[PDB]
Amino acid sequence: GPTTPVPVSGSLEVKVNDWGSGAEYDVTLNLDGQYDWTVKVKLAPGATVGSFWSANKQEGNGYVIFTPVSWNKGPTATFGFIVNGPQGDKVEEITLEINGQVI
Repeated sequence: GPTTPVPVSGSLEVKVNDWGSGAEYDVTLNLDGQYDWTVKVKLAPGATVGSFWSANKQEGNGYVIFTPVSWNKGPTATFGFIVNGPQGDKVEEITLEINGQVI
């Protein structure tokens, strides 16, 4: 992988399960308090988020963003999103950015 920055305020564990028609992308975040954690996820060449939860999903044209809903902003917030496109990989990459802080 290319040069990746290191997190310095929070934790994040992502999981993924692809079934062809779509792919799952869990994102468990761990914070020591109430921080606005926005997870940006670039989608594959023609991929788009279809199902997500525990976080507000956004769409940056080919990507998507996840933020703490009304109860997922405390010191821990786990959310997930499912993209739809080609079979195998449907998300360019998943980066974590809390109100500007990359984690």
